[PDB]
Amino acid sequence: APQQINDIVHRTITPLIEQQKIPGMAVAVIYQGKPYYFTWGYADIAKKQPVTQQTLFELGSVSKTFTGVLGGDAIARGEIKLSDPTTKYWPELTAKQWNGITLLHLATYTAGGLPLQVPDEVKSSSDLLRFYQNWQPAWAPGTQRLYANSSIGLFGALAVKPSGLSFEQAMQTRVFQPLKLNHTWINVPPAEEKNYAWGYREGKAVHVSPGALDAEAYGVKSTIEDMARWVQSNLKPLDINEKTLQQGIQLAQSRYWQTGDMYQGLGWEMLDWPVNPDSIINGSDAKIALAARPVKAITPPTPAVRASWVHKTGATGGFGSYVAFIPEKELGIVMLANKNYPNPARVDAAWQILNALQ
Ligand SMILES: *[B]([O])([O])[C]([N]C(=O)[C]C1=[C][C]=[C]S1)C1=[C][C]=[C][C]=[C]1
Ligand SMILES: [K+]
Repeated sequence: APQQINDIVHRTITPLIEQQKIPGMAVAVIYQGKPYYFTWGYADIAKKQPVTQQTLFELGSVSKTFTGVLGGDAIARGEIKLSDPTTKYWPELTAKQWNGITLLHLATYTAGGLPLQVPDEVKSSSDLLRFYQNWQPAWAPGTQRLYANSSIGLFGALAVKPSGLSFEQAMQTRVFQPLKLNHTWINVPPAEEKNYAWGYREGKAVHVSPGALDAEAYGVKSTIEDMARWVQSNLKPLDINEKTLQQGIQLAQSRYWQTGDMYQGLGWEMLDWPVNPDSIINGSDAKIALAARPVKAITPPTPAVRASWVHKTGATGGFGSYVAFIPEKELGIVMLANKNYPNPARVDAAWQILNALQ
């Protein structure tokens, strides 16, 4: 690999791993479009299995970028419109607070304060309808952003209804297969278990547990090679041959709302580049505090801006992931770890590496 990439990655990541006591980590840097891979430590401490380029990590909320793109692909196919009220796809949601809440609001966390998590007690289709019917918004739609699994998760489930496919089947056939993400899974098959890393929380080996809207909000597992390909695909959508998927990727990076320095896409979040890490932390869900932020509508949405820091953080109980890329520099990074460590440390490391290579 080019020595400049080797050096900045190792000099940045080694201290990160030591400081955060991460058991295993994989990193990919996409430079001028080509991927370069790095791995450290262990996928399974007890069984002494090393992290490799084939190790599967839980992406946590980075899964929302796949949900946003799959929804963009459905818009491009003419199956749904973001301006469509939620009730068009779920007539059974008769409670009055749903009047005026559109798919756009679900996809961008602006429905009026849907909760951060779907409760563990929600286990059936009937339980989920009850949950949404009983939810009382704190705000009118389209006024404040409150990051939430229950918002984009519902968007994902509804976006695939016209297709006649399950969410998993739609993701596989419309996003994973065309992009050749052949080791990316919503459900890890038994054949792939040998590469599935364990996550570590308080020193115990753990995997994410089943939950309502898990696939849609935080349930993808992938390797560092497939994630590098996902970044490549989002950096250069015009190279994608499937027309609706190319258009869907473009729609997911459009700018729909602004709050401070951040712009909300579908799954992806963006800031104008150049920008420093402190502003990225304060202008993203990477900050430690859970925040209600008033938003300004971008009417109409701005098409994907090349000079942007486009990114997404993700976590499960035992994993911490981060993806960031800058289209105009053809530069990106993926960091996958089997410990959920502080988001600010992820941003600091990613920025140190990309700033050195831009
Ligand atoms: B995402 O922002 O990473 C999201 N992830 C999950 O809900 C998956 C988890 C299962 C157990 C712990 S995290 C997230 C939303 C809200 C709080 C933390 C992470
Ligand atoms: K589920």
